[PDB]
Amino acid sequence: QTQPRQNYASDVEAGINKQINLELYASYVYQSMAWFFDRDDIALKGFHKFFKHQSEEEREHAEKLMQYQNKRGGRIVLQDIQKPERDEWGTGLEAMQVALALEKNVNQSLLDLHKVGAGHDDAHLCDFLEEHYLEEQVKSIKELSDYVTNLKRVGPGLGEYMFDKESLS
Amino acid sequence: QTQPRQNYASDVEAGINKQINLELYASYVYQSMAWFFDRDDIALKGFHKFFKHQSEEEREHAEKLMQYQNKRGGRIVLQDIQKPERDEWGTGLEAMQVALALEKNVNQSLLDLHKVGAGHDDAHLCDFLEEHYLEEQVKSIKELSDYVTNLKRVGPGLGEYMFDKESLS
Amino acid sequence: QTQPRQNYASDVEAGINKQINLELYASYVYQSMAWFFDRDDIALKGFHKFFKHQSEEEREHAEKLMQYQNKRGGRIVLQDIQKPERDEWGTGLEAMQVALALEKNVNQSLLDLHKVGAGHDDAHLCDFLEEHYLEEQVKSIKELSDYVTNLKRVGPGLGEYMFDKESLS
Amino acid sequence: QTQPRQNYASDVEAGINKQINLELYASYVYQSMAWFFDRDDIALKGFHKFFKHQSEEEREHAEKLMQYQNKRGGRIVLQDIQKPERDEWGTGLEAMQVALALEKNVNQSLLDLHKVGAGHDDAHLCDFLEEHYLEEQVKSIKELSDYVTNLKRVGPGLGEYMFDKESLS
Ligand SMILES: [Cl-]
Ligand SMILES: [Cl-]
Ligand SMILES: [Cl-]
Ligand SMILES: [Cl-]
Ligand SMILES: [Zn+2]
Ligand SMILES: [Zn+2]
Ligand SMILES: [Zn+2]
Ligand SMILES: [Zn+2]
Ligand SMILES: [Zn+2]
Ligand SMILES: [Zn+2]
Ligand SMILES: [Zn+2]
Ligand SMILES: [Zn+2]
Ligand SMILES: [Zn+2]
Ligand SMILES: [Zn+2]
Ligand SMILES: [Zn+2]
Ligand SMILES: [Zn+2]
Ligand SMILES: [Zn+2]
Ligand SMILES: [Zn+2]
Ligand SMILES: [Zn+2]
Ligand SMILES: [Zn+2]
Ligand SMILES: [Zn+2]
Ligand SMILES: [Zn+2]
Ligand SMILES: [Zn+2]
Ligand SMILES: [Zn+2]
Ligand SMILES: [Zn+2]
Ligand SMILES: [Zn+2]
Ligand SMILES: [Zn+2]
Ligand SMILES: [Zn+2]
Ligand SMILES: [Zn+2]
Ligand SMILES: [Zn+2]
Ligand SMILES: [Zn+2]
Ligand SMILES: [Zn+2]
Ligand SMILES: [Zn+2]
Ligand SMILES: [Zn+2]
Ligand SMILES: [Zn+2]
Ligand SMILES: [Zn+2]
Ligand SMILES: [Zn+2]
Ligand SMILES: [Zn+2]
Ligand SMILES: [Zn+2]
Ligand SMILES: [Zn+2]
Ligand SMILES: [Zn+2]
Ligand SMILES: [Zn+2]
Ligand SMILES: [Zn+2]
Ligand SMILES: [Zn+2]
Ligand SMILES: [Zn+2]
Ligand SMILES: [Zn+2]
Ligand SMILES: [Zn+2]
Ligand SMILES: [Zn+2]
Ligand SMILES: [Zn+2]
Repeated sequence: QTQPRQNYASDVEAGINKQINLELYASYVYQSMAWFFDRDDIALKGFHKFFKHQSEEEREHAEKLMQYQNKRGGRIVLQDIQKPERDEWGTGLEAMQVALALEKNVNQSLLDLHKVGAGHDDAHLCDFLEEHYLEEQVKSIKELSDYVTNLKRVGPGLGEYMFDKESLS
Repeated sequence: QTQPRQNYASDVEAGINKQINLELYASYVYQSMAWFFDRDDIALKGFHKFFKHQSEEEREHAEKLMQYQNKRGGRIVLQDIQKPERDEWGTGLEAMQVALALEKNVNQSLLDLHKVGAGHDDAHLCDFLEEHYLEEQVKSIKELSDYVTNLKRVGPGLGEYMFDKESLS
Repeated sequence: QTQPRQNYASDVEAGINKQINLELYASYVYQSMAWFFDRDDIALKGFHKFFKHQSEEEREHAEKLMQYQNKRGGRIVLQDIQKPERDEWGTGLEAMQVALALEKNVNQSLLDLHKVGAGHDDAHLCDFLEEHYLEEQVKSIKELSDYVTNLKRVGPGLGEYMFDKESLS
Repeated sequence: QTQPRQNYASDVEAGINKQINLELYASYVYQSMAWFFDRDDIALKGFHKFFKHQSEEEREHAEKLMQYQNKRGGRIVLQDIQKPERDEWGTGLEAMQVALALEKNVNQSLLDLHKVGAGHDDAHLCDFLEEHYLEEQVKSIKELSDYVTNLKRVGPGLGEYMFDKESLS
């Protein structure tokens, strides 16, 4: 076994590699959304900047899992990053709804990983997810939920424009 | 009688205890409203912050009456703080209308207390209410009246959103 | 279900509402104690300030649970805040003994909630209690235990006076 | 009548002159107490400084009434300042008890004056007493009550010494 390895189950190591790919995928989805909102026929800079930031964060989430894998003595095994489901993401409301669904899918993956680790008494994995992932996910889901509500409140047209200016700067 | 007591009628002492409970109740109503506007399906941060501030102020009003009771040699007798009438508070307009009605009820209580004290020539009580309560109430009622008018002016939807951004930050 | 809700059991949501009321109750007990020590015939300013601070903290604990409920997509349901058991709290020693017993009761409630969440694999709830509540409770219980010991050490009269000056400023 | 005089009853003018003498008397009592605590066989510097400050305040109270009399167009008529009842004032506790009784006597005089003015609709007198005298009296009475309680708590000897050091610096 590798020099560091201790109390690190093979299925947790595999779950870390799975989560790495999922975070990279989420980064790619948000990158697609960011540049969609930079199109001349969409042209919402606040949405552009919001999803650019979300993409950067997801890449950070992936890198922190790469670091984690090596710290525990696991081995990083990368997979293809699939292209997103769509090339175009609709209105600001529709993109926020996609983001919310994506974040709940990532959250379920993280909770599943936590449960695998708990079955193996992997308290270090537990701590890592609690300190860096689970509350970050809940905060992201609540933020996006709030945005969906307000994009419904303001409506299309001038409403979407003002939300981009006032809620997303 | 207690060491400080002088020119302090029993019914004024009782009225101070009644007002303490009413201020604590008002604090609790505003706390309920504040966190209602933090719900993911309501999501108006300016309303949230406004009612959070109003709740904190009411708690201050109650504590200042607790201090007053002891300064005069009365004795604080606390009662239960009843839960608010509702769990959910409707639109921004509807919540402001509830707040306005609440503040006029608190004002009537304070004016009633002033009248009790005046009948007993309790100039210190008079001063305390004039310096700390009566103009504060009138200012609160005028502010909320102005907000009700403007929430009617702007209308639902984008209007409520913009009022939250521009009048309540 | 609400937009955010994920891995959030109904009995955890209910337990959060129960804890909200308990924290508000504790706040009210400490507020009663604070103003008791401001009475002219008690007149211990350090005890007054200590319990004032404890009351403010408990209100913070309650608000953080209100925020938590909304972040998870639960719904806040407020109950009456019962008046404390007593109007008068005895010596400094006796009040500290009441506070210690109260904090151990709040701690047991929090540990019970942790156990409910653990049965539902609610790692986010676990994290929230570990980060914000459980060590805060242990620290509070140890502090109050230390104060009880020292109030017994110094004795009544000048001892209580000096403890108020030197341990509570 | 004098150039300023308006809505100023003769019995209010006389009551102002009476209050002037009472404030000067209180100043003299506190001056006697201050220098008693500077005696080599008493030697409590905190009590000395406390009563020195109280004497200075009372002189300020008298001067503000002298100014008031002239502002309303009344005429100041000074009377003898009687020597205090005692040359020696006993323990710290006993002096604080004398001070408390004195302040309640001054308060009753002020409340009597307020009542005279109210019968004459003298709102300016009312305001003057509310702004400068009545709450100042209540605060003084509460402070002295608190000190009496604590001087009983600490007891004679080392207790009195420590109260002088810790409560009166
Ligand atoms: Cl675990
Ligand atoms: Cl009046
Ligand atoms: Cl757990
Ligand atoms: Cl009047
Ligand atoms: Zn396994
Ligand atoms: Zn850009
Ligand atoms: Zn962010
Ligand atoms: Zn993050
Ligand atoms: Zn992520
Ligand atoms: Zn492919
Ligand atoms: Zn994410
Ligand atoms: Zn753990
Ligand atoms: Zn865990
Ligand atoms: Zn870390
Ligand atoms: Zn703008
Ligand atoms: Zn009456
Ligand atoms: Zn807030
Ligand atoms: Zn305000
Ligand atoms: Zn106020
Ligand atoms: Zn109020
Ligand atoms: Zn009830
Ligand atoms: Zn109010
Ligand atoms: Zn008045
Ligand atoms: Zn009045
Ligand atoms: Zn005041
Ligand atoms: Zn704007
Ligand atoms: Zn359960
Ligand atoms: Zn205080
Ligand atoms: Zn503390
Ligand atoms: Zn705390
Ligand atoms: Zn607490
Ligand atoms: Zn009850
Ligand atoms: Zn506590
Ligand atoms: Zn945990
Ligand atoms: Zn746990
Ligand atoms: Zn943890
Ligand atoms: Zn936190
Ligand atoms: Zn000391
Ligand atoms: Zn008259
Ligand atoms: Zn001196
Ligand atoms: Zn002073
Ligand atoms: Zn003064
Ligand atoms: Zn005076
Ligand atoms: Zn004489
Ligand atoms: Zn005085
Ligand atoms: Zn007046
Ligand atoms: Zn008056
Ligand atoms: Zn003035
Ligand atoms: Zn010392």
